[PDB]
Amino acid sequence: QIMELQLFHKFAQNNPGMEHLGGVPKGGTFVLVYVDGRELVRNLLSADRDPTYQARTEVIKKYASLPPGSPQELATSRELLNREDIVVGDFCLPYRFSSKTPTVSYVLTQPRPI
Amino acid sequence: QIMELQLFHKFAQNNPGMEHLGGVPKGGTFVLVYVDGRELVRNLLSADRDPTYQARTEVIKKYASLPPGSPQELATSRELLNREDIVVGDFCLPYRFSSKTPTVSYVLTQPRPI
Repeated sequence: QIMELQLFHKFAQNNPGMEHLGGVPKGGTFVLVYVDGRELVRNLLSADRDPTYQARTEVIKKYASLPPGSPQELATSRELLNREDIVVGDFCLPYRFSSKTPTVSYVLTQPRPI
Repeated sequence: QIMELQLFHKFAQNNPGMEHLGGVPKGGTFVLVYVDGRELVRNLLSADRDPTYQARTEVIKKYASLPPGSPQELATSRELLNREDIVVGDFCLPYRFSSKTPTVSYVLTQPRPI
């Protein structure tokens, strides 16, 4: 059960109601969604190697400043040669998980026709 | 003797005259020069990993085309994960540093009386 429930995007079939609002409510859960493959990642990252695409940060930084961060995080984030996976999206869901008090399923049968 | 004579760049002490022209004269000798190590290679290849460096290929391809190559060769060259040595320099010499064959020196038989 664990191999399939908590790993596939066919996890919504057990927990329907996922939506994209760009964040998380106070007390909800935040779901990241990714893919795999080296050739696929190399194809998806193609736009971030263009000189005309990269020039954008210098156009922005004339007027507005960006949040700072530790140098090691920024150093790790710039090595694009050996990468196996990439984040594609995120979804919102408005409730936390119990995580205790084990579950016992209760089964009912449907009535017989006449 | 060849453990020392034919390995170190102090091979010039027996064959002086090495020079860098970026090529080889017709009938000369082409000498490659390399350096060993894991840490050296990881440090030296640091520029070929950054995308601002990698953009040069795409931008220059607007106007001129590069020589052809088979896809697997370029796929293998791109890995750079486990490499122990790297070529650093090149030199020329004006003669053959021959090997791999004996000589023949065709001659004729002598006039013995009959």
